[PDB]
Amino acid sequence: PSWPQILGRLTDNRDLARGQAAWAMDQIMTGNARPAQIAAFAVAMTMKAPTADEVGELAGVMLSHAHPLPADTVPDDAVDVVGTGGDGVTVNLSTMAAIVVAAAGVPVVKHGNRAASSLSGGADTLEALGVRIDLGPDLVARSLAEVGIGFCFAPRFHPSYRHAAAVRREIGVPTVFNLLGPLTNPARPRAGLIGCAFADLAEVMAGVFAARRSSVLVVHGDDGLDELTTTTTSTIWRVAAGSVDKLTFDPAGFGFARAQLDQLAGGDAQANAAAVRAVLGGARGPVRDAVVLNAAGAIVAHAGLEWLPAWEEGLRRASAAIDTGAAEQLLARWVRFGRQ
Amino acid sequence: PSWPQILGRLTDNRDLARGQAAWAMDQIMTGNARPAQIAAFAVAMTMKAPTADEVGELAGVMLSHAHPLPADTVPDDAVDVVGTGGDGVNTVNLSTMAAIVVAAAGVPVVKHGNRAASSLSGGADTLEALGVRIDLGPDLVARSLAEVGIGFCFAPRFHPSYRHAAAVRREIGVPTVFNLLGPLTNPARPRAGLIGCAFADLAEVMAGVFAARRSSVLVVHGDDGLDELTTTTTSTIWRVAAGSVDKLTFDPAGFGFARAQLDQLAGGDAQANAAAVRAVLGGARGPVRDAVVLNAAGAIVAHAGLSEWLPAWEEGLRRASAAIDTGAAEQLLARWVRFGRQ
Ligand SMILES: Cc1ccc(C(=O)O)c(Nc2c(C)cccc2S(C)(=O)=O)c1
Ligand SMILES: O=P(O)(O)OC[C@H]1O[C@H](OP(=O)(O)OP(=O)(O)O)[C@H](O)[C@@H]1O
Ligand SMILES: O=P(O)(O)OC[C@H]1O[C@H](OP(=O)(O)OP(=O)(O)O)[C@H](O)[C@@H]1O
Ligand SMILES: [Mg+2]
Ligand SMILES: [Mg+2]
Ligand SMILES: [Mg+2]
Ligand SMILES: [Mg+2]
Repeated sequence: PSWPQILGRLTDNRDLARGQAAWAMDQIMTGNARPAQIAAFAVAMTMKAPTADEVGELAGVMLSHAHPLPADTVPDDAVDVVGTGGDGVTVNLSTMAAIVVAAAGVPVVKHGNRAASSLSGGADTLEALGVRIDLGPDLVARSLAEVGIGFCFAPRFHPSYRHAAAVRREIGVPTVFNLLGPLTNPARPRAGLIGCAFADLAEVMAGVFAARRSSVLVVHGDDGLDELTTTTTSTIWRVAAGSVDKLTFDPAGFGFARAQLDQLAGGDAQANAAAVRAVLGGARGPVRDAVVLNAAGAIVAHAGLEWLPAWEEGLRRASAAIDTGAAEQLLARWVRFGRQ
Repeated sequence: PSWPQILGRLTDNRDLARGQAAWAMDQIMTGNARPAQIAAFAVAMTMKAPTADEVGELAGVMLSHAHPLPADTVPDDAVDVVGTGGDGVNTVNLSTMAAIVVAAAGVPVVKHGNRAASSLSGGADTLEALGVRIDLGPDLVARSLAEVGIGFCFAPRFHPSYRHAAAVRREIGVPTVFNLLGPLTNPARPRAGLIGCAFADLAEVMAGVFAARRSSVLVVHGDDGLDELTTTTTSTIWRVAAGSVDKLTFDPAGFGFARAQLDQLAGGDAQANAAAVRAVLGGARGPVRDAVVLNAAGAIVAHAGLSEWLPAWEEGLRRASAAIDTGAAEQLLARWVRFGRQ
């Protein structure tokens, strides 16, 4: 195996052989790959049109180098709530959804990161709320048990990935690496709500989760958002029993009104943090509807471990988690945990 | 203009706008591009399938940064003989040998060259072994061409700013659009030449660049895989003339050449390849001679195109053969070596 071999096969518009993608990623995750080599592989992989197997191999190598949590500290039915990002458009729907879902009794372990293209990101907003994001495996495990939620800071759990992260910021363009985020949660939850900004690559991610036999809903808003949108219909690749099925989704059937895309606008960590306190404070509006919708999506995924009645219960549990104030309190206990 | 803009448009598989490829190359040449950005741009440009316009812009930027030769020192009918390389076949240095023969036939040759990348010995390496001084500067290369009839432009001496792209090319290994630039960026800027291309899908692109320059060039690719006019089989020739390109297929059998085996054209290190040159110029008959005479003749046909197809090849094959048989080629090499030590 070598760089000329692998890179040459891609430029010829051919799919890689089994195991070649793994080799390339291991060279990167061990510091035996110069930036030039990293960039060439990332671009070539993207333009060739990657397969589920190829992307699956990349994520597998990252997890094998990642810091794991202590044995038997992660529940069997833990869920993730995270997106690829890079939609170009907003408030932190995934982070807000995560708090609600956790408060509803579903164990959540988020694997997030700072912003890359947006004015603010998930981890950035959590830091602005006083949450300690840079905790080690032992403490993340304690947090999950004592609070009901844990946050895995990618740079701390994937320290060997820093070389690849540097190259990404230099080339600046979206690549296959932009898909690896949701696919490399070090806690390894078996369920989650996974957003994808790239419509022509969502089916691929769904394939990767299908191989792991996970219960996941890969979602893409017809308006382009990497979330379950309320401004129009959405596409959903439901993953269950290792089987993917493509379906169109419309929340208007449940009773959600249509919203404009500007009504879901956001800003910096300070402004987005305020949007979190507002929604968790019980404020109604288009932002709330987006959070409840996504939170329900994560609960439907959790249940996958009927279709319509699952959404009804999901929407019901999500709303109640907010209105009782359980979501607001859970956040407070999350902060106090870090200070102790 | 920015890297995200350019790289984004290429990954979406769209052709660039005017000046974008040019902006990209200038950033690389001025040392303002990160190695990762250089690699991303090279690979993206290749997989999209580049156009004659785009490849043309890159070569234009390189030539603008290159060291020029003095004014009115290069004949208007000077020719080049050089290939992309990277054919993956370790052969004797046919372009270099052919270049000497063409020069000896009375056609001024100014050769763009460099050391080997994948092979054991490149043109520059072999010339060094023969005692030829390749490290000459602009003023001295012009003298050589005038006094000897041939001059050698060593790429890194004339293209010092290309060094950033050079280091990246070696780190990634895979061939890209950058592999096409060498034959396209001869600093003497000859209006004719025989250009070898190892990549069949890109040969038509190189011909488009020369056509835009209104040059008389034969872009050649052996159907066996060589970046030369081969003797083992037919060869695909993109005939560039009058701003137009015409794809043709050349068959040496039509001119009484014998089919050879590729192993007969094999080479080795610098010391070995140097000896191979002395053999052919010495008048040794065989498959290597036939290859050199054909490529030499090809360059003469391109030269005549600056002003009939079959009749031109006939005349071309006469002058190439005669250039060796009279010993002019052997004499020109020796005088070339003496010039360096003087
Ligand atoms: C100054 C210069 C200009 C051009 C080239 C080239 O490869 O064409 C070049 N390559 C090169 C050379 C000759 C020697 C050593 C290292 C390199 S590198 C690390 O740059 O590839 C150096
Ligand atoms: O456009 P970007 O610059 O790439 O930002 C998108 C953010 O969303 C992703 O995580 P996550 O979905 O969990 O954050 P979210 O709450 O905003 O959705 C990603 O980690 C980014 O932080
Ligand atoms: O190492 P490679 O990448 O495989 O290329 C072999 C040689 O051919 C090219 O020039 P040129 O055609 O002028 O030299 P030549 O006489 O051998 O043909 C290149 O500059 C190398 O010197
Ligand atoms: Mg998200
Ligand atoms: Mg999003
Ligand atoms: Mg050659
Ligand atoms: Mg060659």
